[PDB]
Amino acid sequence: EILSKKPAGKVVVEEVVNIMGKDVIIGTVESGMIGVGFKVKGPSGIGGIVRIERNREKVEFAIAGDRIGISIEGKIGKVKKGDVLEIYQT
Ligand SMILES: [Cl-]
Ligand SMILES: [Cl-]
Repeated sequence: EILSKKPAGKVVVEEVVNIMGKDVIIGTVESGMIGVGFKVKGPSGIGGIVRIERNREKVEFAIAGDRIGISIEGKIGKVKKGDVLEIYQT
């Protein structure tokens, strides 16, 4: 469940791949910011950010303009290239 009203950040999806059951999203933070543990509001589900990578490095958070890879726990539904995902700190 998402307990906040406004997103901490938004991510535009560049590529989506499913690998051994987990959704990995490649994309760029469009605004605000995201951190490990934040929640992803998808089309039909809410996911948790479990890991973020930027330039092949593990990072705890990312901000607008960062291009990143994201691992999500939870089934969030069908995400496609071009989707903009809302990310909530709680
Ligand atoms: Cl592209
Ligand atoms: Cl921005």
